[PDB]
Amino acid sequence: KCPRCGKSVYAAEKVMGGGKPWHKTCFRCAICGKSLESTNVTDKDGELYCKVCYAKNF
Ligand SMILES: [Zn+2]
Ligand SMILES: [Zn+2]
Repeated sequence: KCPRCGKSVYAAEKVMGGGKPWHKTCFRCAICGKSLESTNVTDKDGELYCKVCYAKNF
């Protein structure tokens, strides 16, 4: 499930952040509001962050 929306996601939009399919829209980081193209995923405490914003913040 997409823990941001609370909505179950499956193979169609299944982009696995934290071992679970998120919405590709929410396969993002909420810092910038940027959706990530399938990859570019970095998990931090259950929250998804862009590899770009990761390099900026961390
Ligand atoms: Zn979502
Ligand atoms: Zn971001």
